[PDB]
Amino acid sequence: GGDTIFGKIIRKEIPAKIIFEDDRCLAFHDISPQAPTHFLVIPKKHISQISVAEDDDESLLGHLMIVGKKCAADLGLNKGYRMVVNEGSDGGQSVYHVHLHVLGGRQMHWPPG
Amino acid sequence: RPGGDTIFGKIIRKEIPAKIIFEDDRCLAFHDISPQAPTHFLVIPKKHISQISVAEDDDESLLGHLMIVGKKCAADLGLNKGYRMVVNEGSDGGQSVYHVHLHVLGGRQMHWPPG
Ligand SMILES: Nc1ncnc2c1ncn2[C@@H]1O[C@H](COP(=O)(O)O)[C@@H](O)[C@H]1O
Repeated sequence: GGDTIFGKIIRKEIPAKIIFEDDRCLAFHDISPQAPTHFLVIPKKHISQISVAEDDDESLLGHLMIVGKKCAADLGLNKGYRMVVNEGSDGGQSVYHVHLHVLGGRQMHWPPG
Repeated sequence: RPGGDTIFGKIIRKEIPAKIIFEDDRCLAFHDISPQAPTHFLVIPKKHISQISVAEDDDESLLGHLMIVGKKCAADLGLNKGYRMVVNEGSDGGQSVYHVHLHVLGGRQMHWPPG
């Protein structure tokens, strides 16, 4: 699970509002939401950042997106949404555990930050 | 047609020009014509999928491949300080081209919220 706050969430050591879980990922609402709906999908495998993801992780990363789109549908995001992965300082990555943001429930703007 | 009817299908089939960064049997990476950061490119599947909301379960590996190719291209382009990957879905996402694609933006500080 790794040595970050997302590791603690995966291990159930600290609370989060969990939307979905399977054997390889977890989806939960962001504690600092930037839209009326704002959740994260994260792998249980501790990949610190997308830049170090291995080729073998390919389908796992895609799994985050499929889970993300399924959760968005369940949460009634029928007008759309934005998915985001942040890498490093320029990317504004807040936690060094790969996470896919899903934001919706309002018009998302351009540029995306 | 392989690649679909959108402008991105035409790019895939070399019918309209693009500044291509990477190409394989599954995907294509090329620079965005309206960049929102000093470096701003797209990674798209060669298979037409209109939007992420209609992607099939068995599209998992392909979607992941877009991300892996995205991060490799970013490294090759020297985005060592980081970058942001984005998918715009539907009206609230601001989607304008209905062929699934991953934006990769870098070369400046990205801000929060992401739009
Ligand atoms: N012919 C083209 N070549 C490269 N990028 C394009 C082209 N046409 C549109 N785009 C970009 O594709 C994106 C489509 O918007 P969206 O669907 O919200 O991602 C925008 O960033 C456009 O600038």
